[PDB]
Amino acid sequence: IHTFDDIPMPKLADPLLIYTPANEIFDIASCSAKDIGFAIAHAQIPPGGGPMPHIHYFINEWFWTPEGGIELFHSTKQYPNMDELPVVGGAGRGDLYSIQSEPKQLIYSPNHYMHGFVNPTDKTLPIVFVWMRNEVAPDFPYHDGGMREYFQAVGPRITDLNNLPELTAFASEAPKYGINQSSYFMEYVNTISDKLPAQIAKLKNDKDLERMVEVIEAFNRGDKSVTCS
Amino acid sequence: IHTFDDIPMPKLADPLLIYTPANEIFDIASCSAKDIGFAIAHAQIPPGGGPMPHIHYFINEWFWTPEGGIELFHSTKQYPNMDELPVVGGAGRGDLYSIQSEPKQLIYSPNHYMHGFVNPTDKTLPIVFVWMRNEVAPDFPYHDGGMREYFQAVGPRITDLNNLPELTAFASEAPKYGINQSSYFMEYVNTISDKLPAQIAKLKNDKDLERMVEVIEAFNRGDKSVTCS
Ligand SMILES: [Cu+2]
Ligand SMILES: [Cu+2]
Ligand code: NA
Ligand code: NA
Repeated sequence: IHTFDDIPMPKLADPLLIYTPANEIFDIASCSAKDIGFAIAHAQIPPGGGPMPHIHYFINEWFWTPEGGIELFHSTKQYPNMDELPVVGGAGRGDLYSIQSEPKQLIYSPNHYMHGFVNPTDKTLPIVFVWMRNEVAPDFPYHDGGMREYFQAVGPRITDLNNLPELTAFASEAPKYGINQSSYFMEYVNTISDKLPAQIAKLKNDKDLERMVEVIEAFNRGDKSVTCS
Repeated sequence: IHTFDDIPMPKLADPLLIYTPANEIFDIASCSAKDIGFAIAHAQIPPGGGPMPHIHYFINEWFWTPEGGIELFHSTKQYPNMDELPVVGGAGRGDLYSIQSEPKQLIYSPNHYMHGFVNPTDKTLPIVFVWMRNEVAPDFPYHDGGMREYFQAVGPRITDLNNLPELTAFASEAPKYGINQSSYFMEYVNTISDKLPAQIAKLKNDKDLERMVEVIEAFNRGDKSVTCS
């Protein structure tokens, strides 16, 4: 299995912490360098937490599970046409394959794959996910993938992690960000199989991740040629 | 496939209509006759609605889908030991098989099977489910399976279907009723397969259903030897 040693978090003067109705905590940063734009969430995922199946059109994504435990779901089919939803009423629901993550495992998921994750354990677990802006849709406004704007719609800001705020979108807002997001687990899903296709297993893009880590570390060193916010 | 012509609803002077956070509407009645105790819900299930996977210990259940459409999930494994939850932390999650229901299809699910259902379509659909009290646990207080008491905990009463009430348990209350109820879809689930095992397909108990329909119809005729409430 593929592992990665560390994905650091950009340290912002005022972090963006988002709390969701699923009681997840997202610590989010957006960064840019001359050649690259991305966003990163360092997340705490309670039992049952995690995103329902969804498909990205404007970013490629990495998931990194420092303690394993998190179960990810991933298709072998790609869904290159955002206008064709994988639902009963239209194109058809898809088949997903589960991944039981291991400590420091790195899961790369390119655009157009259907994926999600859940914490199926009885204890809260960490996960990091990284969105790198791809080459699609020059008119899309968010050069980092829009992670900060997207998540601001799905729950309140945490001004105190010691005193969490009350709760009141995850699905309905999504297409504005080039995401087809399901609102219930079985909306886009025909089957779930625990037999992992080798082709999913092999997906990797360490090169771009290493570049984003360089940017993050440069930012944290005070380097003014990159920015995170 | 197995069908049934009609399962009538007992007409109560004051119906118990329950509204849930999933926006489902349950019209519930409890009945008894000398030989039998049961409860019945005539339900309206919006898109994405339906119960997450669960297992019963004190009732046997029937599902009847007048218009089809509803997708049901069902195990081949039975889970006879209520103390052993089918979770990551303990016994292990289970395999479920999907059923794409047809108009008037009758699905019989004995105690100890894991099951659930969802509306995967874009339109609200009807479903009827019937709980018949089994022979287990003489000290269990609810001679009809406790459907009315159980559902009263999961959402408010509808005093006007034209003006639905605001919303605020489905999982946490369940064991009091001999139900192990999952709070998220993948909590008890390892796989979902769309290849239906013949053994599930063959489950039936028309005899007991016919008896409950007799009771319901007798009640609706004014017959005082049976009661519904
Ligand atoms: Cu994603
Ligand atoms: Cu049930
Ligand atoms: Na690409
Ligand atoms: Na039995």
